[PDB]
Amino acid sequence: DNRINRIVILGGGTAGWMTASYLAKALGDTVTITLLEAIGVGEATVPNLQRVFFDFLGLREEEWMPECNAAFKTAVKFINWRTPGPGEAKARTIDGRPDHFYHPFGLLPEHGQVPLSHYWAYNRAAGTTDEPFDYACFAETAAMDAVRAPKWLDGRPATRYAWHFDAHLVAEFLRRHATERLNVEHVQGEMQQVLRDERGFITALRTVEGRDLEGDLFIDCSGFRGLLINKAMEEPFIDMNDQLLCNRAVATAIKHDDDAHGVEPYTSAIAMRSGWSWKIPMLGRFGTGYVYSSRFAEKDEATLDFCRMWGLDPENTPLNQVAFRVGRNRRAWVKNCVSIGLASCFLEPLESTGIYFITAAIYQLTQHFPDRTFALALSDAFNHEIEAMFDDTRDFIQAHFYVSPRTDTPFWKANKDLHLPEQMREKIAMYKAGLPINAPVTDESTYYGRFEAEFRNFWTNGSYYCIFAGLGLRPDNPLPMLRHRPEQVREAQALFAGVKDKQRELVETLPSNLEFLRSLH
Repeated sequence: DNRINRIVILGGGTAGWMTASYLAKALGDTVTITLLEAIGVGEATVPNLQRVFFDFLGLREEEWMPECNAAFKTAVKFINWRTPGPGEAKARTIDGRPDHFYHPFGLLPEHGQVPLSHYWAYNRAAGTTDEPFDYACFAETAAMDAVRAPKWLDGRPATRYAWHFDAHLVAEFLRRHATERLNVEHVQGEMQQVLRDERGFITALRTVEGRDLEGDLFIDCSGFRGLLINKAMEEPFIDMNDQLLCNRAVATAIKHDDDAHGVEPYTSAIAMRSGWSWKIPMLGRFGTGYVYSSRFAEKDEATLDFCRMWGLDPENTPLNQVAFRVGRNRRAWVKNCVSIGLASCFLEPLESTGIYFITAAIYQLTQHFPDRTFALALSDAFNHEIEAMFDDTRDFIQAHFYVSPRTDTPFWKANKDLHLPEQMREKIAMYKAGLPINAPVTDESTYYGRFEAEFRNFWTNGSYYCIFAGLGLRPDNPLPMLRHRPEQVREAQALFAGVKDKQRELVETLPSNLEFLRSLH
């Protein structure tokens, strides 16, 4: 009888209560689960969260969204990544158009086995259109400019979407679900010491009241502190500040008159002088944070730059000042200790992958769930999947800064001097030669429906084009085979006319994001 019988989770934030909720639903009566628990600036997500996590618990969006002031996200909107200037909230003007581009969630249609992105690049090369990639290929762009909801009020779906929420209210919601419905034991207090047997395996966590929380498997959700994985288990952290220079944030939440200009159904990533600022809008308020590099901006500099952009009084404003730890553990799972969330790895939230890394770790844990013999092949496989997923998004995020044309400050210039990973250099070369990068091979509903489908190809061709083309990088030439298929090019133009029809229709019939939020809340 080598089954795990007891699980102890250290940490009672989002990662802790997502882990406890999911594991308890997954394991039921067979395992005892105990969690040891010692301003809201907003959090954004990616579309698989409902299918991977909340659907597993049986929680419909109509249930959990009103419990955490959740709102909708159709894309990340990148503002001022091509033009020089101060950290400012509204886009600058680059050659007649605002300097912004969208990174939405919808998959690009194909025609003749070629993605719509490549017909756009063909038309641009031919000089017949000047339209930006995102507005030519994505119907969602017109809906976001008109601050539309992603659904009609009665639930009729319209566009692929994810969520904005206050992460603390989500954790409180999941704590109530886990403890009242899934028989998870909540234990207040601080950890006194970590008990370890003669082979380095954790046997129990001892609270400051002298209680020993014994278990066979231990989940470290203690945040940056990494109390089990880094302190007790002594697993080293791999600092990756040599690739991503931002290491600090100053953040707050701002009350907002939604009746003036609505609630933006997207996250904004606003380029600053020494980093970038997020904007996460919800009903009645938005969360915002300047993510910056202490190697290029002083603390007061960033604080004041951040407050100046939003018109905040710096002397009379509550501000979260946090330094963060960019990288991942050498191994996410060591012996019988699994790190999840900030205790495992962290990247700046430029593409909203934080919650995704948590649900991914939790899903992969159940996919590689151990017994008390703790076969190394299980944790080795787990660690490889975590390492591959993190490094792939790390590289993706770095390309956001590397491909930006900005050189006006030392921060934006120093990004272009960093070592570009060989796999990303190859990707830029394929892109310049007109090839698709990681073209999707499944349909959209399956893509966000099967975890392992998205997990293997997390950043697809549409996403690379959103970033590269949005930042001003186009192929050296269109895909060469298209020169041999002129009838396909002529046929594919009906797809662009279809997007334009859908842009008009979505703007003219969808309700406002504000209207839906008030209906929901």
